[PDB]
Amino acid sequence: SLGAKPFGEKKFIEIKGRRMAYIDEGTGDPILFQHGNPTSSYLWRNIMPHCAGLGRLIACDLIGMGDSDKLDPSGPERYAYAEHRDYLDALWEALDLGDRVVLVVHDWGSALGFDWARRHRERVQGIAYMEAIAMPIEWADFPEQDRDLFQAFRSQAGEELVLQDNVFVEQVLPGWILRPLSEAEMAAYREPFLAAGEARRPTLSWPRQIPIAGTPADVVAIARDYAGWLSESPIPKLFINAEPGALTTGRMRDFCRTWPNQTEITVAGAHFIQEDSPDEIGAAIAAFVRRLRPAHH
Ligand SMILES: [Cl-]
Ligand SMILES: [Cl-]
Ligand SMILES: [Mg+2]
Ligand SMILES: [Mg+2]
Ligand SMILES: [Mg+2]
Repeated sequence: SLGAKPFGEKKFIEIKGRRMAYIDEGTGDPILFQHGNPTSSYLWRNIMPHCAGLGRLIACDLIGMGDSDKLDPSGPERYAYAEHRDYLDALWEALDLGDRVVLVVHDWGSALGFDWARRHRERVQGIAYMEAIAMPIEWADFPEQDRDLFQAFRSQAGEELVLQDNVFVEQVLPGWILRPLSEAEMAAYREPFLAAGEARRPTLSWPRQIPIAGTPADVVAIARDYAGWLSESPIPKLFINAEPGALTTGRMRDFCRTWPNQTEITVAGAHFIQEDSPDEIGAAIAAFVRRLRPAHH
C-alpha cells in the first residue's frame, strides 16, 4: 500500500570506524534495494513487502545518509562517488550476500549497483532498475525544468543552496514526486539532514558527481564502463520505466531499451517514482524474482 510507516527497524554494522545502518528482514538469497540522493532505505518501504518470503530483504543507508554515521572531517572533497563505493563495497562484503543477489536500484543507487555488478558479475542473479544513471549524459539529456538548478548545485552557489537552504531535500525531492507527501513522510526524508552545514554535504556532493558533458571525468569513466558492460550482459533485467519520468527518458531510455534479456513495465512518476506507484513497482519486482527463483509450490 501507500503509507508512511518504515518497513522494519534498522540494524548496523561497523565499517571503517563508522556505523552503517540497514534494513534486513526475512531469509533466503538477498534482494538488495539501494537508494540514491537525497533519500535513504525509507524510499523502499512500500515496495519491499511485495517480496515477503522471496529472499533476505535488505536496504542499506549510504554513508552520511539515513541512519548511517556522518564523516568528519567533511567539506567539498567529502562524499564523492569513490568514497561512497568504498564504504558500500565494505558493507556489502560484511553482509555475507553470497552469489545470487538480485539488485533493485535507483538514482545514485543505480550507479553504485551497476558498477558493483560489473565487478562481481557471477554474484548477480538479476537487476531491477528505475530512474537510473545508466550512462554519461549531456546537458541536453537532463530534464529541462531542473537544468538551471542542477547547474547551480554544481557551481559555487551549491553550498548556500544546499548546506544552508537544504534545497535538494525541500524543493527537488517533493518537486519530483507527483503526489503531495504527508508531514511524516517529509520528516523521514528530512531526518538525516535537519542540521545546517556539513550534515547536508552528501546531498550537495552527489549532484556534483553526475556524469554530464564529460565532467567529473572519473565518474564519467565509471559510468561509460558499466554502460558498455550492461548493454552486452546476459543477466536478467527488469526496467521499471516511468511517465513522465525525469532522468531515464530520451536518449538514456532508448539506450536502456537496447539492453538484452530485459522485461519492462511503465508506472506513473517523475524521479522518485517509489512515492507515486509503489505497489505496481513491488508487484513487478516480485514477479521478476519468482521467475528467477522458481519455488514449485
Ligand atoms: Cl544528485
Ligand atoms: Cl573533470
Ligand atoms: Mg561509533
Ligand atoms: Mg542521525
Ligand atoms: Mg529529454
